[PDB]
Amino acid sequence: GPAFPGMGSEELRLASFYDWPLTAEVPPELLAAAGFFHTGHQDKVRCFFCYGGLQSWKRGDDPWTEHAKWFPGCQFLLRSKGQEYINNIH
Ligand SMILES: [Zn+2]
Repeated sequence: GPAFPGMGSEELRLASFYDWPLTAEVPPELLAAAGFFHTGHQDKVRCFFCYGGLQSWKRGDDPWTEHAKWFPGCQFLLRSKGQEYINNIH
């Protein structure tokens, strides 16, 4: 199951970005959709399912792409985006 089942709701994940410092650069909507919630006040996020943590976001980074790049074994990623998507990023 998920590492953090309490953050399984996309809407709850989205709410966590109320204090996101990079709104124009990396949209909260895309982050939440990609399984990520905001951890702290800076630019750190974690996936609710695999608990993979990402920081140092650059402008235009794509949350799904980053999810697949760094945590290709995540089952939420697989279920959401499929194996072909993951393979093509790798
Ligand atoms: Zn994940």
